[PDB]
Amino acid sequence: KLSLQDVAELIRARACQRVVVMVGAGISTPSGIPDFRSPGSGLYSNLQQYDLPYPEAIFELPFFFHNPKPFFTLAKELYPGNYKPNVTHYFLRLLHDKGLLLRLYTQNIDGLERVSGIPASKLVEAHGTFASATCTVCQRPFPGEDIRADVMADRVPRCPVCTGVVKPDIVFFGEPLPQRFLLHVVDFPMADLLLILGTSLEVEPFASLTEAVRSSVPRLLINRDLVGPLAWHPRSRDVAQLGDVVHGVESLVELLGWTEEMRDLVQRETGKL
Ligand SMILES: Nc1ncnc2c1ncn2[C@@H]1O[C@H](COP(=O)(O)OP(=O)(O)OC[C@H]2O[C@H](O)[C@H](O)[C@@H]2O)[C@@H](O)[C@H]1O
Ligand SMILES: NC(=O)[C@H]1CCCc2c1[nH]c1ccc(Cl)cc21
Ligand SMILES: [Zn+2]
Repeated sequence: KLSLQDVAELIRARACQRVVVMVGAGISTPSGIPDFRSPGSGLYSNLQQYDLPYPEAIFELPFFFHNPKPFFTLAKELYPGNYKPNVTHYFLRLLHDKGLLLRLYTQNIDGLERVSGIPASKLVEAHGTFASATCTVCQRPFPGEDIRADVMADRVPRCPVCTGVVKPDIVFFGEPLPQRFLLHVVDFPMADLLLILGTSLEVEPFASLTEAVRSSVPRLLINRDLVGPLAWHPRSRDVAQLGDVVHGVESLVELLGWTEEMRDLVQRETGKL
């Protein structure tokens, strides 16, 4: 059984040099964005004011087509621009500056990976992005910034060509994943370390990606709980660092001897922000 120290030593040695990283909503709870499924604070448990047929409806296309207002009220609360990356996002950024990041796959739409300074070429926004938007009727694309003012002013954005409702290019639940996600079949066989942070690993095909790396590759989970294939299909090189994601990342960072360089980077990026 590998320890968190063994993993850090592998990384220090550059024995793991092509790190694939998978993240979900749990990496942004420290930034003030709720996840979905946490008791008490998760988005699922706080949607009564929207009077939905069931919680998941607010992120579903058929419901959106019936009544887009609940989605847009929520999106205004979640819209990028003032939330900041936290230590989790900066740790990933530091992996990238150290040339260790092969690819970062995120289920999040908050854009915080890009903000923390990871290049677009290193990211797969598997659930899309507010950076672009599409008419749901005529399919006309728009710059995501085109709908910002309406969303902030509590207006549903409308297509100036056909008047159809414009939606950010977010992947609503059970909608087709973006063409960029097709890189998973190139990246996962090349990974020599898989790091999984802040995701329940409930939602497919994303969760089965943990199984797509080589059996010899360590899979390090940094999360509140042991989840998904790491609970139900453990492999002998799995490591679990269970607890708050920021403390878990800081523990790894210290074992890496990167504490000072992180402190340095976070201070620098905060200033730029
Ligand atoms: N501060 C924290 N520290 C450690 N773990 C945390 C923290 N906060 C949350 N967690 C864990 O973080 C995990 C968050 O799990 P989920 O809420 O399902 O979010 P997702 O991103 O995996 O999947 C949501 C996909 O499902 C929807 O369809 C959308 O498409 C989403 O993209 C839980 O294990 C929490 O214990
Ligand atoms: N932090 C996040 O970006 C998370 C939590 C905020 C809402 C959200 C996230 N992921 C999503 C993926 C699809 C859709 Cl429709 C919504 C979300
Ligand atoms: Zn249109």
